[PDB]
Amino acid sequence: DSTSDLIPAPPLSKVPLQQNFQDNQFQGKWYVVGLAGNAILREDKDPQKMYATIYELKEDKSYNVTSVLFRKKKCDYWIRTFVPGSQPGEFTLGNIKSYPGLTSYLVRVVSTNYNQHAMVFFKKVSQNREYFKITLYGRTKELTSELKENFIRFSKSLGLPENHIVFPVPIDQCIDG
Ligand SMILES: O=C(NCCCN(CCCCN(CCCNC(=O)c1cccc(=O)n1O)C(=O)c1cccc(=O)n1O)C(=O)c1cccc(=O)n1O)c1cccc(=O)n1O
Ligand SMILES: [Cl-]
Ligand SMILES: [Sm+3]
Repeated sequence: DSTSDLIPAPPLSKVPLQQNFQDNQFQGKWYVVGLAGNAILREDKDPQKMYATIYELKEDKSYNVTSVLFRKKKCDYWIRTFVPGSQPGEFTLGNIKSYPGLTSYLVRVVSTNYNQHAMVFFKKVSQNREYFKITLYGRTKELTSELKENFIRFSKSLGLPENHIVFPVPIDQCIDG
């Protein structure tokens, strides 16, 4: 039982796809340097900590995707599969049936230069609620003001105000491995 009110997901036509996406070059570790979405809310109290996400390309060209978070004084590891979707750089979540309430989960790589930064769009329908976010990934924990301004501009183009954009605080626990 619940009530919630969400900013509507944008149409996919507003979400670019990285041209000539290179699945091998996207592999390895990325830090989550920025997050924006309709369930992201900037909170001065308990600021969001940076986490890292590792993409490994499998034989069948799916990704094993592992996020590492520091929570309650320990490293917490979330492992899932991204299955290639309708075009290069687009994916859906593998094994959707295994996640209660989940009916769709879409990933689109918007832009990346592979060796410094990426922006990736996610849309999920869970218990019939449509959540979306944009993740700004960096190969390092810092990115330029330019890249952050680009991220903010892109987020706003998808109907997100500034208070639904956060920049997780760099940490050293867990994510330096
Ligand atoms: O709105 C979104 N995110 C902002 C709020 C995140 N959050 C607060 C943080 C929670 C902490 N965890 C989750 C870590 C564990 N994860 C999961 O066992 C998981 C299983 C199945 C689907 C799924 O999505 N998750 O996360 C992250 O920090 C984390 C890290 C890396 C990737 C990732 O996805 N998450 O969440 C939520 O509780 C939340 C609310 C609504 C939808 C949703 O998916 N999540 O995770 C969102 C929109 C569209 C796709 C999507 O995956 N997300 O998370
Ligand atoms: Cl992630
Ligand atoms: Sm999630």
